[PDB]
Amino acid sequence: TIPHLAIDPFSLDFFDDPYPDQQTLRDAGPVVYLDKWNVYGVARYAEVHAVLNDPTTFCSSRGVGLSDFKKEKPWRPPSLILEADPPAHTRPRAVLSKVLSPATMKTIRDGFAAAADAKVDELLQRGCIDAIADLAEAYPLSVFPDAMGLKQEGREHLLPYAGLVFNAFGPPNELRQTAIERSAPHQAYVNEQCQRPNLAPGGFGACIHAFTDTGEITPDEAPLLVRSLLSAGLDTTVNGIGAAVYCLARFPGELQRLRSDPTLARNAFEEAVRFESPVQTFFRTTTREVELGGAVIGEGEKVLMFLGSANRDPRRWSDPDLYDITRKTSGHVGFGSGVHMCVGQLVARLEGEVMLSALARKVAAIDIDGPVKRRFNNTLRGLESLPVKLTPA
Ligand code: HEM
Ligand SMILES: O=C(O)c1ccc(Oc2ccccc2)cc1
Ligand SMILES: [Cl-]
Repeated sequence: TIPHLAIDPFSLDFFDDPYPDQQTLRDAGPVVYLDKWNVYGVARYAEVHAVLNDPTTFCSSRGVGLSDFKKEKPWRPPSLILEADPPAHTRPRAVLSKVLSPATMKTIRDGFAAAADAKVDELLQRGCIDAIADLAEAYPLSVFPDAMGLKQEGREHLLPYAGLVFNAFGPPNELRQTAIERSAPHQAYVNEQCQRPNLAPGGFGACIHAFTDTGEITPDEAPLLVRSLLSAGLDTTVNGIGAAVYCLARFPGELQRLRSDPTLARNAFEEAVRFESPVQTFFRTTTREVELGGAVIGEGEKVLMFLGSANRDPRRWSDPDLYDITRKTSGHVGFGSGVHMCVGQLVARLEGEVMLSALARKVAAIDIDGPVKRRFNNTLRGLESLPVKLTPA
């Protein structure tokens, strides 16, 4: 009843060009079985959205990676929000929701926007830059660690730790084993900065500890929630911003439209998240026998969702393979959907908007002038290097 495919969604050939195999997965049926890893797969928008919005049947407490927390030990203490189900998820979710709230965005926007304009002005003085190292990575590093209230010492551990986290959502392949092997120094740094004394006042981390008074979280829960922001809020935005610049470099017509109306900056970034969703796949675990698209899935089974595929499903999107900054992107799953939908999505959109805004107002052309190198990760999609020439407006 369920088609069995040998496609390995965690192979380098899949990372290099996943779109053909993703059509193969979508067109094989609403639910496939991946013999490579003994997990169910759903690649269409309909089933991806259904799974995300049924948290009771497709839980997150048994891990959102391949590993089933009920069968193996998590490589680190489980996240109190990402790897938890309602009701345990509810109160930690509400705290991070308030820490990263609309009101909070107003306190940091000016500094985030100024930092983005300064970076673009700096990059235009150099002309030929690497849109990843010098922009996609440089800008988020200049605003997010400071917004967290982190000290200057040891920030080099942040990106290695984030890449570890997302590699660990994948199967026990080379990418995962190597990341966990080299991980000890990054865990020590991250865990230490999660302690209240090490977080500068007024920052995201200090605000998390400040919510230990309300009865929503206890003091011993705050460090892990700071750990959540250091795990989820840097590497994702880096790939998101890189994807946006990548799209603008490949679709010059859309850059010209963005220039003519910089107020499209926010939707241009949202479209980039749909087009090259930074998080390509993650898992749920069934808590019971469930019928999904005509297929019966047993209890305790891992279900792999193809978020990027769902964002290019022609059953849902018109011209899904076109980057369109005026597209109505509402409904894309680049940030997830349901109770776990990225609680830091307002920070991500703020960084992306103000950066694309700076580009829209200051840059006339973005031309690739060097070898493009991809960055391989079990669950993240992004570039290693994007050599571009920036022409001032
Ligand atoms: C382009 C940027 C980003 C993308 C594409 C992204 C993607 C996602 C996705 C798809 C989920 C859902 C995971 C699931 O349902 O299992 C998620 C959850 C989450 N994200 Fe993001 N994210 C981004 C930026 C950020 C930022 C900036 C932060 C913090 C500052 C953050 C923190 C979190 C947290 C804490 C969760 C867990 C929410 C929960 O489990 O209730 N993310 N993210
Ligand atoms: O440590 C945490 O709580 C945490 C939360 C969210 C993260 O981003 C993801 C993870 C899986 C799938 C999509 C986004 C990563 C870590
Ligand atoms: Cl850790």
